[PDB]
Amino acid sequence: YHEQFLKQNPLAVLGVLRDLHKAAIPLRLSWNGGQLISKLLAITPDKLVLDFGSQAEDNIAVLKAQHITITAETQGAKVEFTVEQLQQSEYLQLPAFITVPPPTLWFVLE
Repeated sequence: YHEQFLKQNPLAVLGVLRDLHKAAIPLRLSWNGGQLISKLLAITPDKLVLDFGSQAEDNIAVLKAQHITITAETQGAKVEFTVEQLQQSEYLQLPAFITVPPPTLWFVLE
């Protein structure tokens, strides 16, 4: 993507994630081997909580992947960032992924 759409400092990155959480649009988690549909359930300055996919084998694959690309788009605007690790946690009595904010984020307003 054009470098125009790059968010680099942690305040700007978190600001986009806050908007993404409130918009509550679907996310796509992609790794070397597959993809699944998720959602940003919760956000703090230190953590992201992501919904499990519907297929258990996808969630297991995503828990051992070493890089995960997260995408979300609506009305011509796309969010894209990569995290290095997801772990399994709990949220509202269901399993969930936990990760941490990326150091950079793409907010592509093409």
